[PDB]
Amino acid sequence: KTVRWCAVSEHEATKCQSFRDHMKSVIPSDGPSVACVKKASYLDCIRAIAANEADAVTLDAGLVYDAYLAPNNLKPVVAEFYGSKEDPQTFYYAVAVVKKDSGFQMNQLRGKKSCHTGLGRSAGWNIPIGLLYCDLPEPRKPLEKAVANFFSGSCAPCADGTDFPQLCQLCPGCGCSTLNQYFGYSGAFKCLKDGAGDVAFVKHSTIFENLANKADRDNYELLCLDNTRKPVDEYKDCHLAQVPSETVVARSMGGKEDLIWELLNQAQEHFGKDKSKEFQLFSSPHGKDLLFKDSAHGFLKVPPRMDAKMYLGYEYVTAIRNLREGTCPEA
Ligand SMILES: [Fe+3]
Repeated sequence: KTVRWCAVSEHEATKCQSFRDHMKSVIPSDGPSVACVKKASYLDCIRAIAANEADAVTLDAGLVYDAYLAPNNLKPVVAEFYGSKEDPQTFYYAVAVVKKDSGFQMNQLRGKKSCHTGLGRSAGWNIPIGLLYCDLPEPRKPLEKAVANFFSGSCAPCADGTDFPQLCQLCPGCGCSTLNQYFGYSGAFKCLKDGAGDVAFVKHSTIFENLANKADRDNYELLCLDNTRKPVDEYKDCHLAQVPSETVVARSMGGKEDLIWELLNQAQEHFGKDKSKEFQLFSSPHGKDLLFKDSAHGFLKVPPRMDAKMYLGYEYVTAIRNLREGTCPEA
């Protein structure tokens, strides 16, 4: 009863190893176990699982779309939840963080340098670019090029740096792993902090995860859709959108989902939020959001009938779909 977890590169690899070793000490020998398979990007993890080389990997809802597509055909099986065990949230808010006093508003993002969690991810890409692409007087709608031209240099992890070097200007190569310091929610944040980009498309918990003190966080703001700015504390009324939970995907058939649930259930039971000091499934000295998001507080089993589209919902799938085809209101 072994679940082959897909770690994306070194840090994740290291956490996966500790995840395997610590589970071995709390799970009876006849229980689920963790086998660590290391890959270079989430995409490879998707391909590996589809090829029956790995069994599970956690993906942002946006990337759940990709995993679904044939010949992958993966499905969401266990979702992460946030907030607290006492008030679980299977969603989060996409926010546009900026430094206080940088002056620009949402409508003045053109020519700025942007930091994205990753190409095709909910908060760092789908939401912001979605609300942006069609308003573009410019019909360079094959997205990447249009975005590369809209902003004056960015970091969009997993974007093809060869065709669009503009998209990797802030993080040369657009590394698609935590080895790239500007990867993910917190990487995109560092990109802003360091002053490499003017804005960071991340989530409502991101700043709180990186800045322990209100005084420092006070030097940042959120860009609201009505072209005004709000304090990072007020994301409820200043966020770009509410997006679905990141989730663990598996093969639609022979995915070992049940075994996956067990592993993760028992895992949260022993090393969930604030359970143990010897191991934390939701944090690591090796980095942020390795394997699972630090903001997650546990997991929820996805209903058996749910395929990726039912999970993402009609509007999001349609949006992602139009996004990738540049389908815009009118034509
Ligand atoms: Fe996300």
